[PDB]
This record gives sequence, C-alpha cells and structure tokens, in this order.
Amino acid sequence: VIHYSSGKDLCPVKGWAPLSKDNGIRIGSRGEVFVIREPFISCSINECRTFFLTQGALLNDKHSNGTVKDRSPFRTLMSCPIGVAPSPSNSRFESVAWSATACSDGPGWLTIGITGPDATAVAVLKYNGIITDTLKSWKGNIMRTQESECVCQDEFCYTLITDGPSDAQAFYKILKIKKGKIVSVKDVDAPGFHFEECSCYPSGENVECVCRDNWRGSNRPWIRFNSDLDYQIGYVCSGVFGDNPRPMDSTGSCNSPINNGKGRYGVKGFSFRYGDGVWIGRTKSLESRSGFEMVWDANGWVSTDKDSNGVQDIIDNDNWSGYSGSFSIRGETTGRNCTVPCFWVEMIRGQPKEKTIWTSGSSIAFCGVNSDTTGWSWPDGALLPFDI
Amino acid sequence: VIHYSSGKDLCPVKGWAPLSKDNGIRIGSRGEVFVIREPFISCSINECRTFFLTQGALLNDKHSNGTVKDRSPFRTLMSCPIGVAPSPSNSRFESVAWSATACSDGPGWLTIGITGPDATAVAVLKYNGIITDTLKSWKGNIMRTQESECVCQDEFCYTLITDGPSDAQAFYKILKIKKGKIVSVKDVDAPGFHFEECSCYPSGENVECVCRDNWRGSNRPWIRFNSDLDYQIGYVCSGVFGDNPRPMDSTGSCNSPINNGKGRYGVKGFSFRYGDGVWIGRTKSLESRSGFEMVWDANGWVSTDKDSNGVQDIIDNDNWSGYSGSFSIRGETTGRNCTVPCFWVEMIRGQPKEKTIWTSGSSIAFCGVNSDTTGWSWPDGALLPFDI
Amino acid sequence: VIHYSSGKDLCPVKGWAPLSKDNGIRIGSRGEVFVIREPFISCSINECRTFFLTQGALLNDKHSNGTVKDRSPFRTLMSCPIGVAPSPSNSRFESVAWSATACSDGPGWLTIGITGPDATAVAVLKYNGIITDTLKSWKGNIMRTQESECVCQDEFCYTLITDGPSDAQAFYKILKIKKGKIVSVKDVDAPGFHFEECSCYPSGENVECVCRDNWRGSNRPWIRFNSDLDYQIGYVCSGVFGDNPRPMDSTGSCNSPINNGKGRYGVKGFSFRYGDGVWIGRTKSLESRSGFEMVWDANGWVSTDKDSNGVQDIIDNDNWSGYSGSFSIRGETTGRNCTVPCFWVEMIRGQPKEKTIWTSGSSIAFCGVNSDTTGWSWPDGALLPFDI
Amino acid sequence: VIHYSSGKDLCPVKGWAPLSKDNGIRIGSRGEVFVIREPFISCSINECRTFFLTQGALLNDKHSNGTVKDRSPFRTLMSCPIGVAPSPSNSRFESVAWSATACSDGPGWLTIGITGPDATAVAVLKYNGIITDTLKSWKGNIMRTQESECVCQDEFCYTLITDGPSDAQAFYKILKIKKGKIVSVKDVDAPGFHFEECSCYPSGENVECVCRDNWRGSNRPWIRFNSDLDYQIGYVCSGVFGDNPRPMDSTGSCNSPINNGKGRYGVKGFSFRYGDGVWIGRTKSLESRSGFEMVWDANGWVSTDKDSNGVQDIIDNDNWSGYSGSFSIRGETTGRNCTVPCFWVEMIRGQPKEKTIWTSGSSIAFCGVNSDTTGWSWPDGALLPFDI
Ligand SMILES: CC(=O)N[C@H]1[C@H]([C@H](O)[C@H](O)CO)OC(C(=O)O)=C[C@@H]1O
Ligand SMILES: CC(=O)N[C@H]1[C@H]([C@H](O)[C@H](O)CO)OC(C(=O)O)=C[C@@H]1O
Ligand SMILES: CC(=O)N[C@H]1[C@H]([C@H](O)[C@H](O)CO)OC(C(=O)O)=C[C@@H]1O
Ligand SMILES: CC(=O)N[C@H]1[C@H]([C@H](O)[C@H](O)CO)OC(C(=O)O)=C[C@@H]1O
Repeated sequence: VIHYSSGKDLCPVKGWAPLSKDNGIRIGSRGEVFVIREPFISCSINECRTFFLTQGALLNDKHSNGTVKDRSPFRTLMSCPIGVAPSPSNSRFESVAWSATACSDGPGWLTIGITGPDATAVAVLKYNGIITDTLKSWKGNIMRTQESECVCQDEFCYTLITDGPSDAQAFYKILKIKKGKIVSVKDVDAPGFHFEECSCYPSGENVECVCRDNWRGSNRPWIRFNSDLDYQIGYVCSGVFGDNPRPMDSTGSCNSPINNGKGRYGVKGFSFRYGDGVWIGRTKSLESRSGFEMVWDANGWVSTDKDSNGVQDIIDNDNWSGYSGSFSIRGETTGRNCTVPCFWVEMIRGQPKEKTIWTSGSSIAFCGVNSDTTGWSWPDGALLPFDI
Repeated sequence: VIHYSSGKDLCPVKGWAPLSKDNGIRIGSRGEVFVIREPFISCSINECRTFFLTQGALLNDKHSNGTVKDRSPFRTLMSCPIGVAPSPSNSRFESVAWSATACSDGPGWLTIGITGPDATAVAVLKYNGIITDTLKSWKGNIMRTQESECVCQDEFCYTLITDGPSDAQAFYKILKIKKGKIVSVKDVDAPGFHFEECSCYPSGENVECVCRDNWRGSNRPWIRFNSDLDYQIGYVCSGVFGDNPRPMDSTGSCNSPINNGKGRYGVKGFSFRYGDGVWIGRTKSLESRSGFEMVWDANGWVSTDKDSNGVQDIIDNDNWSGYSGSFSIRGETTGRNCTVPCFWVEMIRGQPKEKTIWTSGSSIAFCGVNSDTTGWSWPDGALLPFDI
Repeated sequence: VIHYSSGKDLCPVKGWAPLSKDNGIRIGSRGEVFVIREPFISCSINECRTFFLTQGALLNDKHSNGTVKDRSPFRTLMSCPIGVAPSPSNSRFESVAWSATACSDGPGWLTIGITGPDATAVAVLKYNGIITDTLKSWKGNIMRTQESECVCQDEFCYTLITDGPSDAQAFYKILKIKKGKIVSVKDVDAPGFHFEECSCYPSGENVECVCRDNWRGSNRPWIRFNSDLDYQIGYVCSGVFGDNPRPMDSTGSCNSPINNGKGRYGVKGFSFRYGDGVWIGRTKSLESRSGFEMVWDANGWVSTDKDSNGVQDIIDNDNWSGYSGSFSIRGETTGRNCTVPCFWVEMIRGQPKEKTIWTSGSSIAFCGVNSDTTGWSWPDGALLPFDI
Repeated sequence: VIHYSSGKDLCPVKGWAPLSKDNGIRIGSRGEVFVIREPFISCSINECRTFFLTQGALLNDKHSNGTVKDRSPFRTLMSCPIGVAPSPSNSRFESVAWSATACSDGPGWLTIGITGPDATAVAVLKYNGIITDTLKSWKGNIMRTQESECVCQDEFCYTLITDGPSDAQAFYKILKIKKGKIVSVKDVDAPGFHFEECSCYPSGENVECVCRDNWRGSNRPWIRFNSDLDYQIGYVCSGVFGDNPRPMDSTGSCNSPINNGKGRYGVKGFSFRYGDGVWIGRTKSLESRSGFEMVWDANGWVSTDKDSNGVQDIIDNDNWSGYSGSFSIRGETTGRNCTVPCFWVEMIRGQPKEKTIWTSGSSIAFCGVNSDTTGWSWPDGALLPFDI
C-alpha cells in the first residue's frame, strides 16, 4: 500500500541470525527441482522471494549436462518464496535472461533480465511482470548486471550494469528506474576499477554497493551514489580481503586494486559499512570457493589494518560455498526505524570442482539481529555425485 | 475492476523484446509436464496466462504415444501463468476441447472449447468457468476456431470459427459474445478464401485478424470487422510471404491466394498492420516449420513489393518452430495510451518430423517495446528422443 | 457474500454440454496422482470443486494394492478444482472418511465424512474445515451417506444417511444442518425401500433426490422433502430403468422395486424431474458398469412407459463407467433465474473387472444448457494395466 | 482481524472426533514427500497448519539415510495445511531449526526455530516470517523447546525452553513474547523436575502445560503460569501413567517423578485438565511407542487412583505411534464461548525400530466434540521397508 521510503540507517548488527536454508540440491536428489545458479534474495513489504537463473532444466537429468556454463537462450530468471526448493511447482516465472537483478519499491517488483548473444545482449526492464523498458549492450561485450538485488527508494530504483572485458578495463553505468521506466543514467568514470556483480543496499538518501574486481583486485571496489547519481568510489580500506581468490591478509588499500598475483580473478561478495567499521562476508579458502564467514574490522572502512574484531563462522572450509549476496529488509515491513541488513550464501555443487556432469547451487540466508548469535556451518548437504 | 475499452492503436514497435520462454519440453525430460500443442498466450488486467490443448497425458509416458494427432475426447484446454512449465501442478482446467480460443474483457476470462466428433463438433462458451452458451457445427466438418486468443472491447468479445473442408472452400462465422452469451453472429462471404486459426488483435473500434489459407494460399488472408460485424477482407499485399509452406518471395497479391504449388498447405501465423506497413512473423524454412523471424516491409500492407525493411531473428532455421500466435496487452494494464502487440512462438517437437512416439511443443513470447532489441534464437532445447 | 436462496426451478435442459474431463488415471500413468474412487462435484458461488475418497495412496504404487475395497482408516475425503488431476499437490484435505457428502450454502462448504469401524461408524460434520457436529451409527451396520453432493437452501443444508444391511431392509434419516450444526432430523418410514447413495438437487422449497435400491430394485427410489422434512417417496415411474444391473426395459412401477432377478444389486445414479418428464442418466450394459447415456421419457416421471424421447450418448458401451452423480449450479453464480442441473460420471478402472492390483476412477461432467449438443464418448482413456 | 483473547475454559469433551489423517509416509512410497519427524498442529483464526522439522530430504531417497538422528544444519521447520502430505510443493518454509514451536495470537504466526551446535544453540524468534528476536543457550546443553504448539493470549504468546542434560537435572525458562519480541522471561525453580517438550493450552488467564520427564518420571510434570509468569508446578496426580516407557499403573504422585525403573526415559505427551478430572493421551505398549489411547480418570488431576473412567482407542498396539501433541482451537474461530481442545498423534516409522535406513513419521488429529464418538485405529499404514 505504501512506497519504500529513503533516509534510513543500517540497524545495529551484533550477530547474524539464520533466516533460511533451502536444501535445494538435496531435495533434487530425487525431487523435481530446477538446476540453478546465481541465486539471491529480495524482499518487498509482505513477501520475501528467492530469485535465480534457471539452467532451463531439472537436477538428475540428462538436460543438466553442462550446467557449468553461464549464459544460454535457456537461462531464465525465476522467483519463489524463501526456504523452499526452487521447483517447477512453486517457481514463478520472471524473465528470459542469464544475468539479472530485481528489487521492489515496496508494493511492486522490478525485474531486469539481460538475455541475448554475447556480442549484443539486452537488458529487459519488467515491472510487476510487464515489460516497461529495455537497454542494449553499449560496448558489445556481455552487458551484465548485479546478479543480486537492487535498491529502491521513494518510487525510484537503482542498479548497476557492467559491459567490457573480464580481462581488464570494462565500463559501468548507474541506472535510475521508476515503475520500470529508465528515467536517467550516468556513465561511471572509474579508471582502473573492475566493477561487476554488485551487492547493494540503501543507507540514507544514498545507495552503497560493494562489488568485485575480476581484473586485478583481491579486495572489493565500492560505489555510493545520489538520487541524482553523483557518485563516489574506491575500494574497501580494510586488510581483511573479501574477494576470492585472495592473498593472505596484508595491509590493504582504499582506492586501488590489491593484485598480489591472486587479484586476477574473483567471486561475488558483499559488505555493510557501519561508519568507520564494516561487516565483511568472505570465503575461508583463498584459492577455491569453500567455507564462509562474516568478519568485523571496526576500523575497517577507513583503516588499512588487517586486524579484525570478531568472527562468526557460517560454513567450515570443509564444504563448498559460492556467490555471496546482500539484500535488505526495510522498516516499512519491520515496525522498526532502521533497515535490517541480511545476506544469503550460495553453495555451488558440481563442476568445475566436483566429478559431475552438472553444476547448480543451494542457499542459506541470515539477518541482522542486535541480539545473541552462534556460528556453525549450514552447507548444502548433497551427497555427490548423483544418479548422474 | 474496469472493462477493456475500445479505440486504441497498436503502439509504436521498433523491436521485439523477449517476454518469456518456458522450456516446457526440456523440463518434461524428467519432470511432470503435460504433453501439449496448440498453445497461445492471453492477458487480462492482472494476470497473463498461457493456454493449451492438452493431449491428456504427460511427456515421457506410454500415454504420450501418438500425441501427433489433433482431436480426441482426451484433448482438454487448460491455462497457467506465463513462463512456467504447463504441469498438472500449476495447470488450471479450462474446457473439454481439441481446438479453442479464450480471451478476457478485462476482469474476466472467456473460454471457447470445441469438442466432440469430427462429423458434429460443438463449441462450448464458458465465462470465468461457467458454461454460458454453445454452438454446434453447421456444415458438419470439424467446426474449429482460432487456436489463439480472441479480442474483447467494451464488454463485448469477438472470435472466428471455420467449418468446412481443409481441401478447398470452407465456411466462416464472426461471433460477438458478451459475458459468454453469444449476442449475434455473421456468416462471412469470402469466396475463394480459406480462413482458419486466426491471430487477432484490436485496433480502434475495429478488430484486425491475419489467419492462414490451408487451401491454396502461400500468403495470409485477413479480416477486419465492426462492433456490428460489418467486415472487410482480402490478403496481405506484401510479397514477404507468411504462410508455410511458401515459395520464394515473389510479387504478392492483396485479395487472392498465391498458390505457387506450395500454397496448398499452411501453418498458423500472425501479422500486425501499422498503417501502410506491417510486422510479419514467419518461419525460415519454406518446406518445414523451422526457425522464425519477424519481418518489416513498411510498404507491406498496401504494396506487393518483396522488398522488406529489416529482420530480427528469433530462431535460426537449425531448430524447430511451429504455431505462431499474436495476443495483445491493453492500456488498462499498461499505464500507456496504446495497446502493446506481442507474440508467442510454438516450437513443436517429436513427430511427424523427429524419430519419437510423441509430439508436443514448447513456447516463447516477445512484446512490442519501442526501444532497442537484439535477435538470436531461443529454441525449445530438448535433447531428443526421450526415454521414449 | 450472499447465501444460496430457495424457490428455484431446474432450468430448461435440451442437451448436456461437457463441463470438464480430468484424465485423472491417465496422468497417473507416470504422474503423482491419488488413487481414488467415489468422486463427485459440488459448487459454491465462486469455486466448483471435485471431492473424492482417497485410498490414501498414489497410482502405480505398491500401496495401491487392493484399492478395490471401500472403507479403511486410510480412506480420506479431499477436494480440488474441477478438471485437474487429483494430486497431493492440488488436493486439499477435507475429512477422515470412507463415505461422505459435502455441499455449500453459498459462501461456505459443509463436509460430512463418515469414518470408523463397520460395526459403529461416525459421521463428522465439519463446516469450512471446523468440526461442528457428529452423528454415530444407530443401527450398527455401516452408517453411510450420499457419496455425492448435498443441497443447501436459506442457510440450511440437507442430506441423507442410510444404516442397515445391503441384503434387504435398511434405515434412513434426513438431516437438516445449518453452519455444520445438526438442527433436526427425521427417520424416514420407507417399508420396502433400499435407499442409499442419493443424488440430490433443490427444486423450489423442496429437495428432490433420486437414489439406488441395492436390495431388490432395478429402478430408482426417490424422496422429496420440506424445510421441516415432511417427505414423500416412491420410485421413478418410467420404464427406462436406471439402476445397474437392470433387466431389459419393461413396464415400470412408481412405488415398488422392480426386481426381475437383476434388481438384487445396483450402482449410484441420478435423475432430474422436469414436471411429468425426467432426464435419466444410465449405463449401457445391463450386467456391468460400462458406457453411459442421458435418456429423456417426457412422460417419464408419471408414466410407466418404456418409450423414451431421445438419447445423447456419453460413453459408448465399449469403455468403462461407474458412479454417476448430480450436483447443481445455483442462480447466485449464474446471473440467471433458475438452477442449472449438471452431472458427473465416474469411470472406474482396475478391479474387480480389469487384470490389475489396483482400482481407482476418472471423471467427466456436463451441464444443462438449453442450446445445441452432440453426443460421443469421453472415457477415462487409460492404457491398462500399469507398471502394476 | 481480531486478536485471540483470554479467559476461556476448555469446552466439554465427551469424545474425540477425527479431524485429519495425512498418510504422509504412505504417499511417500512413490510420491515427492519430505522426510519428517517432530510434527504438530497449530491453528490461527482462518487456517490450521501442520508444522514439522524436515530432515532436509525426501522419503525413498539416499539422502534419507540416517534420518533417525535429531539435529543437523539441515533440519528445517516448515508448515502446510492440515491433512496434506508435507511435500516440497505445499510445504511453506518457516525457520532453520532441529527443535521449535510456533503459535498464533490470532491473525499472525509466531515461529521459534532453535538451530546451531549442541554446545551453544540459538532460538530464533520470527513473527509472520520476519526475524524479531533471538535467545542463545544459557546452560550450553542443547537449548530446546516444546516441539509442539505454544499459546497466545491478548497480543501475548507463551512457551517453554529447556536447557540442561537429558541425564538428570536441567533448567527451564518461561517466555512471554509479543509480536515476536521477547518481552520478559522467568527461570523456573523446579528442583527434581525434568521438563521438556511441553504440550500446552490456554485455560482462563492461565496457561496449562503437561510435559515429559526424561530423567526419572513415568508420569508427567505440569506447569500453569500467569500473564506475569507466576507459576505453579507438580506432576499429574493420576495413576494412569502417561509417559513411556512407564510401569504398570500403580498409585501415582502429584509432585514427584514416579521412577519404577522405567521412568528413566520418556516420550512427548499431553493431557487436558477438566477440574478434578483430566483427559490423558497415552501409548498402549509400556516399553515401546506403539498404539495410542485417550483415557479419562475423572478424579485424575487430584487423585492418585489408577481407576480410570473410560477409554477410546486411537491406534491398536499392533501399529507404531510416537509423539503426541495438543494444540487448541479458540472461540474466535468457533462461534462458541469456550476453547476446543484437540490433539495430534505422530506415528513414527523406520528406525530405531524397523529395518530401514530412514526414520520419519506420519500423523492424525482429533478434536473435542461433546457429541458421540467411536474408537478404532488410524495408523500410518506404510508397507515397509521401502525401495530403501
Ligand atoms: C554474465 C556472466 O557470464 N556472468 C558470469 C560471471 C562473469 O563471467 C565474470 O564476473 C566476469 O565478467 O562469472 C561467473 C563465474 O563465477 O564463473 C558466473 C556468471 O554467470
Ligand atoms: C481442429 C484441428 O484438427 N485443427 C488442426 C489443424 C487443421 O487440421 C488444419 O488447419 C486444417 O483445417 O492442423 C493442425 C496441424 O498443424 O497439423 C493441427 C490442428 O489441431
Ligand atoms: C460405505 C460403503 O462401503 N459404500 C460402498 C457401497 C455399498 O457397499 C453398497 O451401496 C451397499 O450398501 O458399494 C460400493 C460399490 O459400488 O461396490 C462402493 C461404496 O464404497
Ligand atoms: C533437541 C532434541 O535433540 N530433541 C530430541 C529429544 C531429546 O533428546 C530428549 O527429550 C532429551 O532431552 O528426543 C527425541 C527422541 O524422542 O528420541 C527426539 C528430539 O529431536
């Protein structure tokens, strides 16, 4: 009934409480579940949904052969309430795409599915199901967006789309949609920044996004912008390196990509800035995508220290992990006066790691809570391989 | 809450954006999906549904043996939201029939399922589930309707039903239903016109329908009628032949069926008239039903030229295609002031082409959008045959 | 929002139009469908549902072994919208029982599931899910009710429950429930009447029910009662014998059971009285339950003639049939001023007839319609046996 | 629309009527059903749901190997309407936990899922899906709650959480939540009381809970508390011993745990106090968890007699049983002026008893009803083992 308003700070967060695990892949052992990847959560006022880029096939099937590759005319974005296995039975259709992002402005959903050829892909802006606008690749190299939730404030929604090479320098645009209508955009001038798959969240008029450098950064690049899109960038000061792969935590930088041989690649991640401090979600292995923890250098957003301030384990480094996102839960839903930060973790299974013919993922998600919390490990839990 | 009103022109269309693909058949590889064929989309104010003539069985089953033939006491029309696999779980029942058409007048659905013996079939008019009227075959040779969406304007809905031989001359009626009540009908006087499986859409008081000549036309027959049903017919002037099979594009006619040896048969198709121009959806092969593109002779509706004005590829001619429809999205849904034309393509799989014991189809759908667009190929994607 | 009112005559009925077929069993070939039997339809103002007595198992399963017998602590009554396969996915729970009846008073559903031991069974009155009342067997021999829809008028609902031997004389009660509360009941004094599994329908203050004599009647016993329950009985005058088994149509009686060797048994059936005439639904075989047609002696309700007045075939006698019911569609739903009579036919498959380890059923349903109609045969369509 | 109010007595109960059986496990024979355990019902004003602690896998699957053990990062609490098989298709997600309790305050649901390591588990308070509060283990030994429904009165909800050894003395807290916000708590001082898995219900300002002594009680411990939490404890006076295992009914105590060699263990149970009398639900075997009946010593709550006053059989001791719960149905739903007591019985299948690699459970539930009733046996009904 009412729109998500602006001007609200990320509530106090002492520990992450488990919101929901979905055993997607475990149920797919013998159930009718979609082969997935690239999942992420997003809430509106009443319903919180899990979105995902379907490989257009179900687990334990001959059509799941090769689900290791991203992009195909088959890849389709779809939603489902949190915690439930994403099956053709509860899965609602959202868009045709192999990369995308969706958010809500409160009472309605915005869906940005980017499908089409590598050479000249197209974003398709849908609002509550209806196509409302489009955007075509401008640099001609895999236009691609967040692969996570976008943020909306006062009728207006924001996101970020990259387009360039994975190799080195690419190009970045900030959109400002309103009812699915692209009402403006700015070309970000970030020399030496590889920006892509951003994990955003609103923070008082502003919109803060921590993303990934898949060019030469072992730390994360960030970007905070206006209602008009006047930006501000750099990387996360902290030495508790978030990317992956990443080197042993050294002294970090706050404006350049810390290479250290490992920077060269990366994986989607998030982070919440709390003043001078910042909560950092990161994998435990430094070479592979396994395990997952939520750090806490309180000097983190401004200091290059490597000294952290406390860790809550989420997945021991004995199990697999993957894409880490970061949606938010507004104060229109919560009787509260501050936005609640929450995050979900994708546990990838199958290739290129495990000896299977398929590659999909599971998921879990925790929230803010300024109460008590315990750590652990809530992995996928699939006994692999399958009836392959 | 409000009725679909009349007097609205097909919005400006620069390129077709992908609305939704459903991997129906791919999910049926191991999922619980209905063996289908004859699908088509249709929207109302809130929900857009996909309708289809079920073979009364599920894919990869012994009861899917022979799904190649149309018509049976088993064939049943059913709906489901767009993009989702049409399974016994999300599929809603609509009518008993092996041919039909359904539309909305805005707040409610109209369903016309025609079932019964070849010799004396019956149409059954249901409105929001309730039987409201009926119509029996009058010429005694497979009464059959659109096999696509019908159009409604100002409480009143319109459709077209054929009844005659596939061989040559058949007979055609224009209905005018209101709340499922057949409030009038006209016998179309079209000497030398094989009219059937019409793809309609509203265009300002009027109702334009491009159909198929399965008698001796390699081009498409059309028909525009009133609120009172005073019609106007002929074929599409353009030389960019729409039927299939069809001969190489020669100089076309605008009132007679261009035979050229191939005319003899055909397949359902659509087309949107934009003044002197017209958007033409057609298969790439000329002998088989494979591939699919959306043409654009701007002189097309009035000129017999074969010179076209631009092509957006939808399915390379390397994959299968099939029935091509053409629903519309009114301006009551879209805040806009003009109806948005959209179309769906059926990709048929199995017989009579492929070495299987079954025959079903998948689907995709794109919309207007006066923005940018890219072409490609979004085929079914089923690795055939099956566990047959 | 409004209650089903009384005082309305069964609309004019020229022919039966097909409302819905569900290929229950055909989809169960490989789908997740419930092993059923004893189905029947029932509508309320918005939704029409199909109810059924589940064998507490799914088709093609080892737990479907013996589904030939009625009654078990497993048998559970459940609903689902018309036309859809009754699967654990769309099937809504209704009650624990191996015999029952449910109806609506317009805005709410009444459910009467009778479960428990043969010796001392209990009816359980639930209204919109909540238990509201109960009734225990009074004669101690399988208390059992309609096994079809009951009728409600002006806040009040009515049904019929038998209790006695199948062998000969049993006992019958007429209930009068209101919001699931049994507000009165009468003991029917029908010497020489075997009354059970009644197919009812409202007809102007009154409630007419045609049932079955499984004692010594080859024709059907009827019963019309008041708002206070003052009854009137006898059998259907007509010579077009409805029971099954039944002898060749001879001259019938209107108050006694016509034995003729075959009377001894029977199967549920229905019939609609239209003044002096009456529509009769009956099987084609006289020894088995196969085929199904809808007769029409217009002198039928009062005359003992065997001369009929027209037949619409529903299922050739080459396929199986079974329980035949008879719900109604009120005028609160239909803008009309008269109730619309409709009926559903159960096609039983498996034992004791076919060489299977299971026994379930499918269904179809047609309605009034004072328009044109065609006959045919819309059988189950299952290729048996199964993966048994 | 309106909150569940307080001050209402458990309506008169002559016999238990069957509300719903779900053949969970039987449908899982070949259906897509969740491997479950720890189920229990809970109603709100409109919908009654069944909740359960999923083993994060489906029956007849390799991932159901070991479902015999409680607790795992996979165990997740989920709901579904009563009577339906708890499958990934109708099962709604509720929380991440291997122990929990949920209730309604009328218009909304409260969910308390306790997940995490044995050493330091955490309760997570969610209200209508949103995390609203948390509580961490305080004694560091499997914090665990009711494993059944909690009670809410006048905006406020109540429950009970244990934390200590199964061996002997543990510790107990009474919570008082309001909109998921823990607004107070009391540490129960029960020397010599093993309190856990309480079966509660409201009874006029007060909240009565009968639980289980898994330390040295063969009878059940109880606890009645205020709006402020001023408690009162002891055990059930009656000699008709409720725990299990339990010794032959001797003369009972009303404040201490009756050991008798068997007390040492136990299984969840319930009981409703009706003045000086009390309805007792208990297993028939004394060593195993098989069969189930509902006793009635009318002198029971105050007298140590072993003389009972009537038994209604629920499951002969030839079949398996398990956890027995006890939710309630308020008078806001029932037009009535008194709360209706109802109970559900879990029939466990598989290990440690049966020769299977899995362990799950089915369920049934009956209600108050001051009418007639019959006894019987409505067991799971699964033919074991499975395709194991
Ligand atoms: C649009 C697209 O292909 N995104 C892909 C992304 C991308 O290649 C990289 O960020 C360089 O731009 O990488 C990965 C990956 O984790 O292997 C999966 C994504 O689907
Ligand atoms: C009612 C009916 O049978 N329609 C059929 C239609 C028809 O035969 C033809 O248009 C000549 O009238 O052809 C085809 C077809 O593409 O093979 C499938 C349809 O189901
Ligand atoms: C309650 C019950 O068992 N009803 C059964 C009914 C009954 O035995 C008969 O009407 C004599 O009373 O017969 C049949 C039947 O068609 O074989 C199935 C029913 O389930
Ligand atoms: C949190 C937890 O593990 N609860 C378990 C409970 C518990 O161990 C016992 O009550 C001693 O505290 O016992 C049992 C059981 O019937 O075998 C299953 C429960 O899941």
